[PDB]
Amino acid sequence: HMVKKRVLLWDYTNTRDVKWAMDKINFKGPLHSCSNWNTWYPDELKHRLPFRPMIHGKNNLTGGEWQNILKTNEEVIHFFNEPERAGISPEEAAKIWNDQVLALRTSHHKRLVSPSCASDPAGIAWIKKWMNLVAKNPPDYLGLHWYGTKGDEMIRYLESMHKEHPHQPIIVSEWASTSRSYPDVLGLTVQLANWMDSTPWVAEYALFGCMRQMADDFVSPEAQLMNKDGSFTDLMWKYMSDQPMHI
Ligand SMILES: OC[C@H]1O[C@@H](O[C@@H]2[C@@H](O)[C@H](O[C@@H]3[C@@H](O)[C@H](O)O[C@H](CO)[C@H]3O)O[C@H](CO)[C@H]2O)[C@H](O)[C@@H](O)[C@@H]1O
Ligand SMILES: OC[C@H]1O[C@@H](O[C@@H]2[C@@H](O)[C@H](O)O[C@H](CO)[C@H]2O)[C@H](O)[C@@H](O)[C@@H]1O
Repeated sequence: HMVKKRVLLWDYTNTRDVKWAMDKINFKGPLHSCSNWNTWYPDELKHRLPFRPMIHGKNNLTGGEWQNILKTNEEVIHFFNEPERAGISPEEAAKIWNDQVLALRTSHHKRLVSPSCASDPAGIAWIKKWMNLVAKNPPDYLGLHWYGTKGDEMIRYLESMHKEHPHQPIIVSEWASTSRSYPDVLGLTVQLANWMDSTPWVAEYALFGCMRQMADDFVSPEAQLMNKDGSFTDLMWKYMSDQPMHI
């Protein structure tokens, strides 16, 4: 049976500039859901996959941003994106969770993803502290990011975080190879897709790079899932079409 755990990360620049690109997505392959780092829904999706709204940061707790979260028909909602790098302490995020976000479960019966921190000591320590602070009202999923060049190290990290936090499944809300060598990008992507596909405690995983411009200097141009014209790279085709993935 077709294993369907792959998330379509749909950056708002796609919605802003190249809506039409969504209609070129393959929906008959292992794509299973969609997120866009925002509270609001990408209309061009036309409900062809479940959407996970995100409470990205403190700017998304009030006004029309919070109204989008309160009114959504979608089942799963992400909390803060890399809060350890936006000056949000574990204690401050635990308070906002109890006072405001938890109601989305107790009252609106949504499932909640923990904040997704970076795979560095600062991030590992942040999520360790926050999960302890809200242990009496834990999240439904543990949200993880991972960027690097060695697939064996991402596997060891997921296995490591699953042992440290064994009470819920893991969502990899962002991951990618940062290698500038395309064979090493393709090799890691294929390895981790197939490994996570056959690992029950990984609910879903979200490959980064489906946008026209480079996000920053950190991510690899060889790992891009969209060309500058808005067409899809061969890596994107394989991601959304092939199960198992192959090089
Ligand atoms: O700051 C730029 C960029 O950083 C991203 O986080 C990275 C981590 O992905 C990276 O992870 C390392 C792995 O690549 C490596 O294989 O293993 C080590 C541990 O042995 C990991 O730490 O670590 C660096 C810190 O040196 C982080 O910068 C963020 O997710 C991203 O948002 C940001 O753009
Ligand atoms: O096989 C998993 C690992 O793949 C590595 O890339 C390989 C390259 O080093 C080599 O040159 O080519 C093969 C395919 O011909 C690649 O698979 C990645 O660099 C690793 O991160 C990954 O774990």
